[PDB]
Amino acid sequence: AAARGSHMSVNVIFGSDAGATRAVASRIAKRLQGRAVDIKSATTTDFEACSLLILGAPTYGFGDLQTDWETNIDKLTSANLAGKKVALFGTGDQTNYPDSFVDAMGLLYDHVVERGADVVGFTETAGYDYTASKAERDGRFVGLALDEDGQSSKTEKRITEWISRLT
Amino acid sequence: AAARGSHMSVNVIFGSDAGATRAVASRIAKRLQGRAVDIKSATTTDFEACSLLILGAPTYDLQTDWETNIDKLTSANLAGKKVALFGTGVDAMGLLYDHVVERGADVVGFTETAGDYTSKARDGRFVGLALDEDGQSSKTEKRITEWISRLT
Ligand SMILES: Cc1cc2nc3c(=O)[nH]c(=O)nc-3n(C[C@H](O)[C@H](O)[C@H](O)COP(=O)(O)O)c2cc1C
Ligand SMILES: Cc1cc2nc3c(=O)[nH]c(=O)nc-3n(C[C@H](O)[C@H](O)[C@H](O)COP(=O)(O)O)c2cc1C
Repeated sequence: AAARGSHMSVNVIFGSDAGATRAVASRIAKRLQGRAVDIKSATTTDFEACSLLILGAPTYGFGDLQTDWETNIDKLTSANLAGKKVALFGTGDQTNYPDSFVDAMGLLYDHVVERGADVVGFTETAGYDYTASKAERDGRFVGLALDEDGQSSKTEKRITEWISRLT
Repeated sequence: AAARGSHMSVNVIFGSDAGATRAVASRIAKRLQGRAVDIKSATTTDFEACSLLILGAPTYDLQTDWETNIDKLTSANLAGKKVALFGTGVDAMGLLYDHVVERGADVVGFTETAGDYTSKARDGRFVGLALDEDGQSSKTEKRITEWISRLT
């Protein structure tokens, strides 16, 4: 008999190569009493069997999704998300990639919207120095944008204010 | 935020006409820290989002609610999943047993035939917890305790 993993019906599905997005996912999962699930081992049940789904991904390659998200994208595109509450967060580097800042979060946004999800947790782009971002929609990010490389001093406040808006 | 419903990853999906299987499924769920879900309102998520799935059914043949909603079973991925069965009463437990082994499930929780009948539920033993709330009601608490010990 294995535990469900958390008390609340919140699944935080993440990808990570160097551990930065993985640690942020655990921080989000703790405050929402949810499960942190790596997209490498995630199933479509992890996408479907939750009242609040949160997807997080860093941007790698050439403005692409993290490789595990790219490979396992079928688990998302085959998941029933119509009318389901979904939030997103992205890790990025606006100093070294100002023209592809947290683009992976924008790519996740197009996927969940394609599956009919109701996305919440839009944030503002005010305190960011970047030229282009696929996560930007009319002066707003489609989710929580974090920069653990050149702006990690603001991550705690950004997560704190973002979390309280998802409940 | 919505609670998942239980601490342990155990889903007890049952059918009931007169409330006997419903009280048993609720008791089994409380002992195993699981959720009890009626097949009438169960979803495919209820069948797949658990490490231990438990199916209960009365015999009337398979209870009509299970038959009408049997697609929730046949359309769920149970390959390699731990599934146990209980039956109130012959037994529709065997008809449900044939459904889950088709889906590639790993059935656990077999019981012995100790303690009067002439039963589709194999190889000299029961495919699950056989219960009789019409004459052996007081013993049910014991057979559940032994059944839970075999699952934990
Ligand atoms: C090869 C490479 C390409 C990157 N491309 C981008 C990019 O296009 N946009 C961005 O915002 N960050 C980009 N980054 C920064 C990472 O997304 C950032 O460091 C992130 O926090 C890494 O998360 P992880 O440690 O969980 O893998 C890139 C990093 C590397 C190494
Ligand atoms: C019309 C009818 C037929 C039944 N047929 C069987 C049967 O074939 N085998 C059996 O073990 N019990 C049989 N029973 C007993 C019920 O399965 C038993 O009372 C059960 O606990 C009822 O569950 P429920 O109250 O949740 O509907 C039958 C009961 C009725 C009323």
